[PDB]
Amino acid sequence: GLMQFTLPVRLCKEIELFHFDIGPFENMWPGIFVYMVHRSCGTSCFELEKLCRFIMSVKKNYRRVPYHNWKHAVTVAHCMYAILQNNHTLFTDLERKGLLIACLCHDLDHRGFSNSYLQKFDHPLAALYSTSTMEQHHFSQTVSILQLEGHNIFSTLSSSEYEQVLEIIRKAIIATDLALYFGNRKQLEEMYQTGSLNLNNQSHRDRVIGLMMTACDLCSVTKLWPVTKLTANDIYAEFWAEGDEMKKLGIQPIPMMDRDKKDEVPQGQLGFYNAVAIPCYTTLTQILPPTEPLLKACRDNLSQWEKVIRGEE
Ligand SMILES: Cc1nc2ccccc2nc1OCc1nc(-c2ccccc2)cn1C
Ligand SMILES: [Mg+2]
Ligand SMILES: [Zn+2]
Repeated sequence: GLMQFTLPVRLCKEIELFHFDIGPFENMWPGIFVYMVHRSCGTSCFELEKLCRFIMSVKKNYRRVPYHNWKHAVTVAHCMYAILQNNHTLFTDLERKGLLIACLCHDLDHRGFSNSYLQKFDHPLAALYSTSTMEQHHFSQTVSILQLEGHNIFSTLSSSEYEQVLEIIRKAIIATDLALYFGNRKQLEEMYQTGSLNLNNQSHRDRVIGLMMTACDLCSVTKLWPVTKLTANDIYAEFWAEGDEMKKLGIQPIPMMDRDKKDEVPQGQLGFYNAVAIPCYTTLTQILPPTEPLLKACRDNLSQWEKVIRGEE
């Protein structure tokens, strides 16, 4: 109870910034996550013995895949932390508890394949969940780990609060299905511009949290250029393995997933930044002004991809 987690000085300072990289030392990621829950939520949000056992069961249920791994989980949660610390007063105590856990859990037991490849492979998970296939699976793995004995971090919630927190996490995890992102931002855009956006409408809050989940999930595009560039190698390593697996089923994969089209990567990032990243962080800054550094960093990395195309790197 009087046992505060601390970090070394450089991390203690850099962790509050949006562009923080959690570093290559795996064994420090749990302490980083616990640090962020204590400062974001409070030291009294979770029984510490339960939290630690939950974190390590979550870690064990991430796979050793090049991108959708334990390190992605902690990164996406760090971004959420930054958003919540920079917009302290706009969020309920249940939202702060739910959303960091949502982020740590959002890709549980990912195999490094898209929803699309699961359906063309005819994976059993595609029979059980017709849309947002992986994302329903991820929420389902979260509930599983919450029901292991000694793992219910939400033990001290009421019957009803428990149900609200599991509902926040469910919607939050579903929202990481990028197919749902496009509609969700268009609606937030129109609601903010017409002046109808209202943060007491629970269905409006839902959309906002959905946008934050996209922002945290894409936060690779808001890092120092060498972090952004090296993360892209891991992202394409999954895409090209999925591309290979499409070819094994006798299907020409889209060029994004075709390793014979490495050459077009810089233009593919340009497309992604203009179609998804910029619009995501633009709409997010409008609704939550202190998130501006995510937009400014995204615009910087776009300019870095333009430089790659021009043969200046
Ligand atoms: C989906 C996607 N998700 C991301 C999540 C985080 C960070 C970067 C991301 N980039 C992405 O996509 C990148 C892309 N490459 C191509 C492409 C590449 C080579 C040849 C032809 C096309 C197209 N598109 C959209
Ligand atoms: Mg996912
Ligand atoms: Zn993710």
